[PDB]
Amino acid sequence: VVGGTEAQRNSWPSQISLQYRSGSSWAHTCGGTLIRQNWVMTAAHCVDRELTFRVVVGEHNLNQNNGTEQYVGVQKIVVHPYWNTDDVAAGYDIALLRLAQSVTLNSYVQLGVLPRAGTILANNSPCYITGWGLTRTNGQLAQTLQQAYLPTVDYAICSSSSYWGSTVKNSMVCAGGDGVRSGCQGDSGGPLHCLVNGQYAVHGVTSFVSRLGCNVTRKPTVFTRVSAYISWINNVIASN
Ligand SMILES: *C(=O)c1c(Cl)cccc1NC(=O)[C@@H](NC(=O)OC(C)(C)C)C(C)C
Ligand SMILES: [Ca+2]
Repeated sequence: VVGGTEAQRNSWPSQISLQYRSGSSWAHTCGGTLIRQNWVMTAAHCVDRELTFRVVVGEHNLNQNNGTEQYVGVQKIVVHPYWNTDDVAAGYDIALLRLAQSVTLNSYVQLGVLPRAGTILANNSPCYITGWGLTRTNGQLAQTLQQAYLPTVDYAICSSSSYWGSTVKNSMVCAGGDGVRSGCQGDSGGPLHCLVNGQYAVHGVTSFVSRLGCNVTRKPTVFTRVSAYISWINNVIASN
C-alpha cells in the first residue's frame, strides 16, 4: 500500500498473508480474506505459479513474532474456470483456497463479511485497502499491515477514456486514483473493505494497477468485484 498508515493490530482480522516456500524460507507474495475457518478468497493471479503456499492468519508484523499468528497449509486451490493468466483485464481474477486445517477465530482472526450478490456501491464510497505490499512503486514490502483510504470510482467514470477505458469491466471495482494512495505489488488478492450499513464488508479482491506505476493519477487500483461472484463462491464451498 502506497500512502498508507500502519493499521491497528485488530482492525482487519479477515486479512491473511499468502506465502510461498522460497528456498528454506517463506515469503509474502499476496493478500487474501478468510471467508470460512477453512477457506480463503484471493486473486487467481496469486496462485498462477506452481509453488508451495501457506496462509498466515493473525499476522501484523511479517518479520516478527506477534504472538497471534496461525500458520496453515493450502490443501486445494480452485481458480475461476474462466481465469486467463495472459488476460487480467478479462477479469475472473479470483481463487478460493481450501486450507489443510481450520483456523481458530479470536479477536485477531475473524471471517470477512461478503456483499450481497449484485451489490454495486455509489461513487465515492468509503473503503479501505489493506496489505503488506510495496510502499512505493518499485519500493519495498511493508513489515507491518498498512491501510489506505481509497474511495470507489464508479464504473462509468472508471471505464471512461481518461481513466481506464475498456480495460475495466463491470465485474470489477475501481477505488482510488488520487495519485497518492493505492495498492501496489504484494497487495494483490487482498480486501477492499467498504462501509455499508454500519458494517465493513469485503467488496474488492486487489487485482491490478497501471504499468506506469502503483499511485498514478486517474488510474485507480482495480479489484475483482466480489459481489459478481457470490453464487460461484457458495458453489465452490458447498461442493468441495
Ligand atoms: C497484484 O497482483 C499486483 C498489483 Cl495489485 C499491482 C502490481 C503488480 C501486482 N503483482 C503482484 O502482486 C505479484 N506479487 C508480488 O510481486 O509480490 C511481492 C511484491 C511480495 C514479491 C503477483 C503476481 C504475485
Ligand atoms: Ca508476525
